[PDB]
Amino acid sequence: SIDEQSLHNARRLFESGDIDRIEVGTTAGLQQIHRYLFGGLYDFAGQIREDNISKGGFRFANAMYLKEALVKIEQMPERTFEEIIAKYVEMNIAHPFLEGNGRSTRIWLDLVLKKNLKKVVNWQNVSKTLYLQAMERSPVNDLELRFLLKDNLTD
Amino acid sequence: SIDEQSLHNARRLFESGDIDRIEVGTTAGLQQIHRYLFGGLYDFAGQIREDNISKGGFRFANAMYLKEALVKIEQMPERTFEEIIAKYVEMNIAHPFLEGNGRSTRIWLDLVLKKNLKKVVNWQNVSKTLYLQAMERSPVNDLELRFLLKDNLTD
Amino acid sequence: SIDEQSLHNARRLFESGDIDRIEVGTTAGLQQIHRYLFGGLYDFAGQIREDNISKGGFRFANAMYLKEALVKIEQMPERTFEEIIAKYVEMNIAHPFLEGNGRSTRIWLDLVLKKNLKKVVNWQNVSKTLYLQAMERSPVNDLELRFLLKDNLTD
Amino acid sequence: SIDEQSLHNARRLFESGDIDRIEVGTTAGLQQIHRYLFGGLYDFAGQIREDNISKGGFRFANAMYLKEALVKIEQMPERTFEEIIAKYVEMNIAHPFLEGNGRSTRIWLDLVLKKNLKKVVNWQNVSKTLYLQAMERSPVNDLELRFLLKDNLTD
Ligand SMILES: Nc1ncnc2c1ncn2[C@@H]1O[C@H](COP(=O)(O)OP(=O)(O)NP(=O)(O)O)[C@@H](O)[C@H]1O
Ligand SMILES: Nc1ncnc2c1ncn2[C@@H]1O[C@H](COP(=O)(O)OP(=O)(O)NP(=O)(O)O)[C@@H](O)[C@H]1O
Ligand SMILES: Nc1ncnc2c1ncn2[C@@H]1O[C@H](COP(=O)(O)OP(=O)(O)NP(=O)(O)O)[C@@H](O)[C@H]1O
Ligand SMILES: Nc1ncnc2c1ncn2[C@@H]1O[C@H](COP(=O)(O)OP(=O)(O)NP(=O)(O)O)[C@@H](O)[C@H]1O
Ligand SMILES: [Mg+2]
Ligand SMILES: [Mg+2]
Ligand SMILES: [Mg+2]
Ligand SMILES: [Mg+2]
Repeated sequence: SIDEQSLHNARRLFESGDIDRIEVGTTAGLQQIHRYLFGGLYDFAGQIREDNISKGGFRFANAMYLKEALVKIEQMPERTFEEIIAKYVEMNIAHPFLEGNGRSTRIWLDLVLKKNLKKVVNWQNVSKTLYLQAMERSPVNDLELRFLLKDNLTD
Repeated sequence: SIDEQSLHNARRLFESGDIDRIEVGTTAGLQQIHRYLFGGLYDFAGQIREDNISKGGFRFANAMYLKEALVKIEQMPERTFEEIIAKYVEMNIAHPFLEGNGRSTRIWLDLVLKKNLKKVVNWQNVSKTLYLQAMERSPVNDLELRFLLKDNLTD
Repeated sequence: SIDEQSLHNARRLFESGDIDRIEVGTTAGLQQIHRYLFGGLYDFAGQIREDNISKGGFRFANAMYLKEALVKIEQMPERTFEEIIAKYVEMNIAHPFLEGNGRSTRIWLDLVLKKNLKKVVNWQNVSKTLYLQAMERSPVNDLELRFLLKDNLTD
Repeated sequence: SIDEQSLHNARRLFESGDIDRIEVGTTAGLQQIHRYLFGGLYDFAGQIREDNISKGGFRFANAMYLKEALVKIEQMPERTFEEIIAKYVEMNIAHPFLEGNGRSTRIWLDLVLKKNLKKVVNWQNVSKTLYLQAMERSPVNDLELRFLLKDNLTD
C-alpha cells in the first residue's frame, strides 16, 4: 500500500506540473520531492533523519554530521555528466531519510540532468540488479554507474 | 623504515611520559599522537587529509566534510565501554589521516579507556586478523569489536 | 505476485504434511523445498543454477564448481546449534538457485534444527533488517547470526 | 624478513630463466611459482591450504571444496584478454595458499597473457591502490580490473 501510494504520488508530481516547482540540485529540493512522495505515508516525510542506517556493508553518513555533509554536497558543481553523477553519488552516501532515498534521489538526479544537459535517465531500460551493484560500488568508484547510466540517457 | 621509526616513536611517547600531555578524546589529541609518531616520516604528520580514501570497499568520510565530522565525533560521550567503542568506531570511519590512522587511533582509544574506565586494551592478547575483521565490520555493527576487546581490557 | 503464491505453497507444504517427506540436511532436500515453493512460478524451480550471481558485494559459489561444493556442504555435521548454523552459512554461500534461496534455505535450516535439537527459529520475532545484516556478514564471521538466532529459538 | 627474501627469489626466477620452465595456466604451475618464491620461507610453500581465510569482508573459497574448485578453474579458456582476466579472477577467489597468493598469481597471470596474447602487465605503471580496489571488486564485476590492466599491457 505504501509503495503503490508513493508511486501514485510520484506520478501526480509529474502529471500535475508540480515537478516544475521543485528546486533543482539542492537539499531543500530533495526534501520537497520526499515530502511529495511520502507525505501522509511516513511521518518523517521530507525530514532529515536523526538515526543511523546502513545497507550491504556501507554505513551512510552519520546523522550527527549529515546536515553539515548536505551543505557541502548541494554546493557540488553540475557542469558535466561526470560532475552530476559525482554529486548524485555523494547525495546517495548522505542518504538523508530513514526510507525512500532511492526513489526521491533518482527524481532529484533527473532534474539535475534535465536542467544542465537537457536529458534524463530512461529508467525503464536500466537493470535494477545492475543499478544496485553500481550504486553499491559508487562510493569507491563510480565507473560502473557512469557506464550504466550514460548508455541510458534520453533527450 | 617508516614503520620501524614510528614504532620507536610510539614507545618514546609512552616511556618518556610525553603520553601524559596528550589531550584525551579529542581531534587535537589524535593529531598530537599522529604528529608524535610520524613527525619527520610523513610530511602530513598530524594534518587532517584533504584527499579521499577507501579500504575494502568502504569509503571513509569525504574530505569535503571531514573537519565538520570531527567536530561532532569528538563531542561523543565516554561514560561506558560501549560509548567509548562507539566513539572509536566513528573516529575510524572519519579516518582523518592519509596513513597511520590505525596506530594513532588505537593509542587515542587507550587514553579514553584509561581516563574513563581505568583500563586499557591488552593488545598482546588480541589477534590482528580478528581485530582487522572487527574494525571492517564496525561501521555496520560493533558487536564483533566489543566481543573481541571487552574481556581483553586490563587494569 | 510470485511471492504471494510461493507463500501459499509454503503454507501448504506444512499444512498438508508434505513437509514430513522432505529429506533433512541434504541438497536434494533443499531442492525439494524449492520445487514445492516455486513450481510453476519459476521455470528453474528445484534446479541448481548454471549462472553466476552476487549480492551486496559477495559473489556466491561459482556455478562451475557449485555441484561439487554442494556435495561437501551436505556432508557437514549437525551435532550442535553452532554446527548447524555453520552448515546453513555454507549452504547460503552456495546459494544454489537463481532466486528463492532465502525462503527455501530457511525452511531447510528449521528441519535440521528440529531433527537434531527439537527446536526451530521463531522467525516472527527476528528482525528482517538484522537478519539480512547477519547473513551478509556470515561468510566471514557467523557471530552476529548466532547471537540473533540463538535468542529466537522455540520448542 | 620473508617479504624481502621472497622478492629476491622472484628476482632470481626471472634472472635465471627459470620462469620459462613453469607450467602455464594450471594449478600445478601456480604451486611451482609459490614454491619458488617461498620454499624454505613459508612452511606451506606450494601447498594448497586446508584452513579458511578471508580479507576485506570477502570469504575465499572454502577449504572443503577448494581442490574441486581448482580442477575447474584451471580448465578455463585463455584465448582473449577477457577470458584470461576471468580465469585470474577465479584463481584469486580460490586463493589457494595461506599467504603469498597476490605475488604468485600475478606471475601466473603474466605467463598466461604472454603465452596467449604475447603481452604482459606493465606492473610499474599500475597503481597498487587502484589494483587492490579492482581486485576487491572483481568477483562482482571485473570491469575495473580489465580497464586498469588492458591499457597497461606491454611486450
Ligand atoms: N551498500 C550500498 N551502498 C551505497 N548505496 C546503496 C547501497 N545499497 C543500496 N544503496 C542505494 O540505496 C537505495 C535504496 O535506498 P532506500 O532508502 O531503501 O530507497 P527506496 O526508495 O526505499 N528503495 P529503491 O527504490 O530500491 O531505491 C538504492 O536504490 C541504492 O541507490
Ligand atoms: N574496510 C575497512 N573499513 C573500516 N575500517 C578499516 C577497514 N580496513 C581497515 N580499517 C581500519 O583502518 C586501520 C588502518 O588504517 P591505516 O591508516 O592504514 O593505519 P595504519 O596505522 O597505517 N595500519 P594498522 O597498524 O594496520 O592499523 C585498521 O587498523 C582498521 O582499524
Ligand atoms: N551479501 C550477502 N552475502 C551473503 N548472503 C546474503 C547476502 N545478501 C543476501 N544474502 C542472503 O541471501 C538471501 C536472499 O537470497 P534470494 O535468492 O534473493 O532469496 P529470496 O527467498 O528470493 N529472498 P528473502 O526472502 O529476502 O531471503 C537472504 O535472505 C540472505 O540470507
Ligand atoms: N577483499 C578481496 N577480495 C578479493 N581479492 C582480494 C581482496 N583483498 C585482497 N585481494 C587479493 O588478494 C591479494 C593478496 O593476497 P595475499 O595472499 O595477501 O598475497 P600477498 O602476495 O601476500 N600480498 P600482495 O603482494 O599485496 O598481493 C591481493 O593482491 C588481491 O589480489
Ligand atoms: Mg527502502
Ligand atoms: Mg597503513
Ligand atoms: Mg529474491
Ligand atoms: Mg599477504
